[PDB]
Amino acid sequence: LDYLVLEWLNLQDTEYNLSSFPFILLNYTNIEDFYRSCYKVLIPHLVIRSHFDEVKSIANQIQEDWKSLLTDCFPKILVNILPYFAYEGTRDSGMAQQRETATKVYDMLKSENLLGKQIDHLFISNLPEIVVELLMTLHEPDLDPAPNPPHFPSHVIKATFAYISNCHKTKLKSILEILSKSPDSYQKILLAICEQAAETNNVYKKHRILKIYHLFVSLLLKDIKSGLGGAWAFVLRDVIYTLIHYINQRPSCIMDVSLRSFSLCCDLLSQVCQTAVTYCKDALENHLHVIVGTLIPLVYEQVEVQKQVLDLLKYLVID
Repeated sequence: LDYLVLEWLNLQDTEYNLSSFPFILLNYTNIEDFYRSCYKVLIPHLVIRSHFDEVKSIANQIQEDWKSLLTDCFPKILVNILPYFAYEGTRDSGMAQQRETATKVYDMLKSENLLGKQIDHLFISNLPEIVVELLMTLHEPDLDPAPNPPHFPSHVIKATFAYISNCHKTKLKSILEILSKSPDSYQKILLAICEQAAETNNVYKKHRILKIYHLFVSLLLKDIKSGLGGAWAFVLRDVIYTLIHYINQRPSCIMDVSLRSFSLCCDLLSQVCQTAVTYCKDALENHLHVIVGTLIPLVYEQVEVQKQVLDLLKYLVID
C-alpha cells in the first residue's frame, strides 16, 4: 500500500488525487473507512509533500484529533526528513533537492502552531519506534524485489544514527548511549523486527528482515565495551534464541534466497558467540547446550553451510 500511494501521488495531476484513489480494491466500504484504516500510511506522504491542508481536511472529516493523528505518524515522517541530513549534503544536484525540501519542511514545522513546541519531548519520549523504522529501511544493492519506496543503505543508516547522537542535547558520539537510558528500549526494537518477520511469509521479505536484524545486532555488539545499560544478559538470550528458532524451521528445499538467509543467520550467530565469549567469560554457561544441540543436525546439509557450522563448533569447543 505504501508503494501504491507514493506512485499515485507521483503522478501530480488534478484528476489524480488521494480522494480519487481506487479504495474499492480494498474491502473498505467507503472513503471514510479507508482513511480510518490507513491514516498511518497516508499522513506521512501528505506531510512530506506539503499537503498539510489535505491532512487537515482529512482530520475534520474523519472526526479525530488532528494533533493526535499527526503525532502517531511521527516515526514515519522522521525517516523521511532526518536521513537526508547526514549523507553528503549538497553532493549532487539531483539528490540535493530532497535535502532542501526536508530542511524546509523541518524548519516550518518547528513553528509554534505545529509540533515545534514539544517535538523535542516527543523525540526523546519514544525513540525505539523511530529507530526500528530507520532500521527497516535497509536496502543494500542481489536480484531481489525492491523494498518499500523509502529505503536507505547501511552506511546512510549509520550516518543518520550518528546525526541523531550529534543533534542530541548532551552531544554524545553514540546513539546507543542515550538509547541505554531506558534499558527496556532494546526490548522494543527486537520484538518490533520479530513481529514484522513473523507477519510476512515472503522469502524475499523475510530475507531483508534478516538483514535489518543483522545490522542492529552488529551495531548492538559494536558498543559492548560499556554494556547495554544492564540489559546485556537479556538481549544476549533473545538474539541467540531468535537465531536458534529461525534455524530450527526451514523449508526442505533450499533456494538461493533461502541459502543466503541461512548463511546470514549462521554468520550472525557466529559473530555474537565470539563477541560474547571474548567480553563475558560466563555468558555462554547457560546457553551452550541449546546452541550445540541445534548445530549438530546442521552438519548433514550442503557443504557451504556445513563449513560455517564446523567453524563455530570448533571455536566453541576446541578454541
